[PDB]
Amino acid sequence: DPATCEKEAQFVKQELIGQPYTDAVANALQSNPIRVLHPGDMITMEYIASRLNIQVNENNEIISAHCA
Amino acid sequence: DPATCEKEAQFVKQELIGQPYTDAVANALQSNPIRVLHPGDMITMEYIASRLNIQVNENNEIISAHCA
Repeated sequence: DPATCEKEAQFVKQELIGQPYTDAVANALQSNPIRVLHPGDMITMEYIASRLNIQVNENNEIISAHCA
Repeated sequence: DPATCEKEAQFVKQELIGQPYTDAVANALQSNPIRVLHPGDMITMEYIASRLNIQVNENNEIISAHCA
């Protein structure tokens, strides 16, 4: 669902910035599927409105989020 | 520049979904840099809060936008 995905990403971007990506925060996110983007990752772009992407830094801290 | 990046993305998501990506919409986006994402594009992921991304489909139609 693109709608619940967007709610999820908005929650992450507004509330969990700087926290480590743990199983706990992963479990709290209800939509599928989830993709964690790390710096350097080679990605083949294919747009999917239902996939939640969580960007973390090299210390596994959450820096951003969006659906795609 | 993340403030102006975000205002642009909000604008394209509100007014331009479903429309072709033209020189008109590009002239309309003062932000630097602008990244147009296409199906199949291979990318090295690096989160840049000031970069505006315009997601286009295979019909060169705008489907979304986000800063990263």
